[PDB]
Amino acid sequence: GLMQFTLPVRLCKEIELFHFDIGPFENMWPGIFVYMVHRSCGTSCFELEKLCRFIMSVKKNYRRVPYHNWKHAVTVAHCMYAILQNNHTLFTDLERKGLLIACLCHDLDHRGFSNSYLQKFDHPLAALYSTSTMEQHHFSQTVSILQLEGHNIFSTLSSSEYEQVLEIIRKAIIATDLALYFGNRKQLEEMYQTGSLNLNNQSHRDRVIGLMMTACDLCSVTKLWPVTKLTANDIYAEFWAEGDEMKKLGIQPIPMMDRDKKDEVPQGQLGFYNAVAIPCYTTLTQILPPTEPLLKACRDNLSQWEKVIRGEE
Ligand SMILES: O=C(Nc1ccn2nc(-c3ccccc3)nc2c1)c1cc(Cl)nc(NC2CC2)c1
Ligand SMILES: [Mg+2]
Ligand SMILES: [Zn+2]
Repeated sequence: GLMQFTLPVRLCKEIELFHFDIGPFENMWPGIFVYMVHRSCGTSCFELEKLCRFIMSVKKNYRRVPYHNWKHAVTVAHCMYAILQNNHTLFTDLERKGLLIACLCHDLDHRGFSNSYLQKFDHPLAALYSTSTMEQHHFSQTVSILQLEGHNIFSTLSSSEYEQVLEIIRKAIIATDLALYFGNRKQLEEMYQTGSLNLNNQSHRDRVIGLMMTACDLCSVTKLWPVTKLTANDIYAEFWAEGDEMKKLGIQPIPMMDRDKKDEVPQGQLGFYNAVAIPCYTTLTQILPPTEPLLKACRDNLSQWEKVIRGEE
């Protein structure tokens, strides 16, 4: 009860910033997550013993893939932590509990392959879940781990509070399906601009949490340039492996996933910043002004990719 997690001074200060990098010491990531839960939620939100057992079972159920791994889980949870800490009064007690857990769990048991690849491969998960294939799997893995003995971090919640938090987690994880992001953001844009956005409307909160989930999930593009640049290598290592597997099925992959088209990566990153990233952090900044640093960092990185094209690096 009186046992606080504390970080070294540089981490204690920089963990509060949006652009924080959790570092290469894997053994410190559990403690970093617990630190964030304790400051974001409270030392009373979760039984430390159950939380620690939950975190380590979640770690175990992330795979050794180049990008969609345990480091991505904690990175996305830290971005959520930064959003929640900069928007103290906007979120309920259940939302703060659910969302850090949702982020830690959002890519559970990811194989490094897109929903498209599972569908073209005819993977069993594609017959079980026709849309948002991997995201419904991630939620399924989350419920499975929550039901392991001594793993129920929500056991002190009432029957209906428990159902509400698992519903927050489900919607939050489904929302990380980038196919659903485009329509979610357009609706939020219209709602904010016609002035109809209402944070007491549950369907409206859902949409806003969805966009936060997209923002945290994409947060590699909101880091300092050396982090963003080196993370891109991991992202494309997965894409190119999927491109290879598409070629094994007798299907020319999209250029994004073709390792023969590495030269077109800088222009491909521009498209992504302009079509996905900037629009995402812009609408997020309109709804939640204190998330402006994410939009600023994203714009800085767009400018760095422009410099790559111009041969200035
Ligand atoms: O970089 C990312 N996305 C993109 C999107 C479109 N294109 N198009 C190209 C391209 C087009 C022509 C020639 C060469 C390359 N490259 C990309 C990269 C990215 C970043 C983060 Cl942070 N997350 C995710 N997440 C999803 C994986 C689930 C994805
Ligand atoms: Mg995912
Ligand atoms: Zn993710």
